[PDB]
Amino acid sequence: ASAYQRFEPRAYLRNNYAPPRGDLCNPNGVGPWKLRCLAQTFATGEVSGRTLIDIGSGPTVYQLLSACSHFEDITMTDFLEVNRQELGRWLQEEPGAFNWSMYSQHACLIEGKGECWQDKERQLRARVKRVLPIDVHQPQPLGAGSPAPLPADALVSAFCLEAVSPDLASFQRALDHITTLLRPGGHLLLIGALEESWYLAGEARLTVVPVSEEEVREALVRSGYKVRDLRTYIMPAHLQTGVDDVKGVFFAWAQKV
Amino acid sequence: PDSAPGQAAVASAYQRFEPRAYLRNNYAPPRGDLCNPNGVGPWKLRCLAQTFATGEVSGRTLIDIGSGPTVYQLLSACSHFEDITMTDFLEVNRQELGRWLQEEPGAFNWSMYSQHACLIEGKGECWQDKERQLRARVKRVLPIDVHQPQPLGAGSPAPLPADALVSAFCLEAVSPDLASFQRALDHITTLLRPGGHLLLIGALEESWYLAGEARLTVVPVSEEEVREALVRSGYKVRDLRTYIMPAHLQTGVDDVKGVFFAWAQKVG
Ligand SMILES: Nc1ncnc2c1ncn2[C@@H]1O[C@H](CSCC[C@H](N)C(=O)O)[C@@H](O)[C@H]1O
Ligand SMILES: Nc1ncnc2c1ncn2[C@@H]1O[C@H](CSCC[C@H](N)C(=O)O)[C@@H](O)[C@H]1O
Ligand SMILES: Nc1nc2ccc(F)cc2[nH]1
Ligand SMILES: Nc1nc2ccc(F)cc2[nH]1
Repeated sequence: ASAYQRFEPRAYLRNNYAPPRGDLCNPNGVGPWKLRCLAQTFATGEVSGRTLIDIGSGPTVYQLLSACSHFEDITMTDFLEVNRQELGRWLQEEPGAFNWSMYSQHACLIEGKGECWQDKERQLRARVKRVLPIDVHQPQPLGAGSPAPLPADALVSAFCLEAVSPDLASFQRALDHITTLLRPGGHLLLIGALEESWYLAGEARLTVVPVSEEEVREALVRSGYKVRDLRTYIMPAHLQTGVDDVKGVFFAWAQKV
Repeated sequence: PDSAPGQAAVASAYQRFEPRAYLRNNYAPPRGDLCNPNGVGPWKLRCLAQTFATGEVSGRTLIDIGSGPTVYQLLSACSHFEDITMTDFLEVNRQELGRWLQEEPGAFNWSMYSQHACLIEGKGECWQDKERQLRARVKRVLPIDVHQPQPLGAGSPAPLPADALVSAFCLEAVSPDLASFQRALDHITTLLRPGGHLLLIGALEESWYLAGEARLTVVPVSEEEVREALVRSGYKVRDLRTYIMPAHLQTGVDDVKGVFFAWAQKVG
């Protein structure tokens, strides 16, 4: 946990969202695969509502590109101030913002509605109402009097739980915690690293709990979810770069029941 | 009568043609805004994409007639032709194309066009790949004069006859009158093989446009005049459609009233 106090957003972004992993041209890559799961899921029309919360957003926005057109009130979160600052730089189009435009473009490409990427980013920026601090280790992760409309109609979280959880059991609790934020019948879209034990973010070296696809499913069932979909991306050799030891990436579509 | 005087006026006027001002006037916003699907930019790209998407227009070689300093008109084309010849009257335009081919930063940025083409072609292609293909497939950039009976000169590089021709906003913009327009059409048609296709885009009812200092003269033509010329030159007209310029795209860089797109096949 206290390791997260060294966490460098720019080094994280660079490590995971710039070439090679950030090169979206090849459709067999992890970036396109992620955007596709996201896009395909929302395209079904079954994941809808007014409000949505992104859990442990970090400094990234790609996880909301296909989401923003289905929810008028979007709340983004993160534990670190430095990440919330970095999101704001993109939200307010301030100087030095990270360039997500390749991801926007690809989301537009994938969605196939002939939308221009500027419109997509415009809609996202407009629908994100707030960037709030959060701790999934807390039974009320957002806190007491959070500005966030609760309960949310849906949740999104990518690369968070397994990355803030020393082991399987804490992972499970953290899931139960955020689950309280979700209205019954609501939807959760969860993405994460498979069988990963560490990753770097500049001077920070974060520990990760290695989880498998079945472990992820069981955890979801335990937390009271019906698993609508659960898919795995195996990490090709050329995307194994020495910034971590992730073996695969999972995508889960779960419904609170 | 005499063609030489009019043609000389034209050549003269174009010596003031500034590529940069022209690009700004026509391919930067508002006209270069590709977000509005009702805009002229997306209408053009859509016509070209839909046409190549029939699979009916293909082969080895393609010639773009009067390319100027633009490439958007080849974005959908380049996936169907291994060998592409670009062309223009002005050396300054040919250099402008030079900058883009070398992928120089000084060059004009067509990435919004490349992206929008990838977007409507619906193959999930990324724009960097499309641009890299176009650059690979452009085999030469040649001087051209559509008023000459051999527009490319004699014993020219271009593989002739070409399997298809593209031309956008050239003829009506270098032809002083309908008869000159018709002749220019006849000359370029000699470059197309029989059974080949011409894709033609141009201004409707326009008499002038601006390219910096240069305020140039244009023969205003109508859909029906365009159709008759194509028939006259020995084409079957496969498609001919018209875009009417919205008031807010009428910005005083020209007096264009609409844009036409013609798909025509040379009778053979
Ligand atoms: N106790 C905690 N509660 C919630 N988030 C935490 C947390 N501790 C660390 N985090 C955040 O978890 C994030 C993991 S990295 C994930 C970033 C982004 N979601 C992506 O898909 O790339 C970090 O930004 C980190 O600050
Ligand atoms: N006699 C001639 N023969 C062929 N092209 C000529 C010509 N005289 C001028 N041109 C070219 O006609 C062009 C018209 S502007 C069209 C540029 C481009 N095709 C586009 O779509 O924007 C100029 O580039 C100009 O140099
Ligand atoms: N956190 C995190 N983001 C990623 C993006 C791509 C990838 F292959 C692994 C990743 N881990
Ligand atoms: N030469 C030229 N290019 C154009 C692009 C759009 C338009 F509306 C008019 C144009 N004229």
